[PDB]
Amino acid sequence: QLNPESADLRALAKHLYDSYIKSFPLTKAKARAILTGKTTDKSPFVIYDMNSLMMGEDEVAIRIFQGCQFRSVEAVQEITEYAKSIPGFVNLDLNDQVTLLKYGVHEIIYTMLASLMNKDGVLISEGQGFMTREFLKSLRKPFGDFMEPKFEFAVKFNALELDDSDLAIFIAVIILSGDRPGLLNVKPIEDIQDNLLQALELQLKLNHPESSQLFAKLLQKMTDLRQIVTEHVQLLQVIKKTETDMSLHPLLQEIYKD
Ligand SMILES: O=C(O)Cc1cc(I)c(Oc2cc(I)c(O)c(I)c2)c(I)c1
Repeated sequence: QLNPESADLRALAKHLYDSYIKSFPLTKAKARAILTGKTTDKSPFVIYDMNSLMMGEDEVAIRIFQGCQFRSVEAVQEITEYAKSIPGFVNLDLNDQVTLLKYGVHEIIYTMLASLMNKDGVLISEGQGFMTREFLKSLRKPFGDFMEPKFEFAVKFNALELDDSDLAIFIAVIILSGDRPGLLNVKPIEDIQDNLLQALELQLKLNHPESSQLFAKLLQKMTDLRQIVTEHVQLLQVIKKTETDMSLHPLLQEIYKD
């Protein structure tokens, strides 16, 4: 029924979507256009081997990773902006906020990375490039296996055929996780998330007539994520210990260590 309570939920869906569009330049809608040749906007350069990598650019493995950590950080900005737009979020203790975002960003990042991914590879540099999945593998060990798990996550996640409107609400649901280590006011965070979770369930029901237990099937991805993120850190521990010669951006090093 279209009661006042649902109306308010739909308002919450719309606010969140509008904020997401303002904070997130490359939306999934834009990405998929590019990826399907539907766009008439400039086609991206395709890094599929060493040659095309060098021509696109106008050690390798290390360069790519150091470029990704620069995006890894611009992303964390984007995210932070959006998180602040979530109703209730700023009216939380500033030390709960920093916590939710410390433990949350990476989940969001890999959620949204999936928007830029197909079977073949990933869009990069805000739509201007595309790096092939097989190429990111062919990177020398241990750098050959840091994305593979994200591509594995992405192909399953993308099967759900979530749109930007869905992902808006879902990303909020994650950020307001009521079980991050070192949370003072847990009751408020859970109270907002309850509200978001109602919003998301209703959004999904409306937007996905074909597919039941999607809401279910989505929340299960929250788990796949936390796993991916763990395994990513464990690799970063190995890399940091293998290649104690390169430099790891200090802001990531604050997040990763806890
Ligand atoms: O966690 C990790 O494995 C590291 C990582 C993080 C991001 I974020 C990536 O995705 C992008 C998206 C855009 I847009 C870019 O411009 C670039 I460079 C990388 C990739 I690949 C790898």
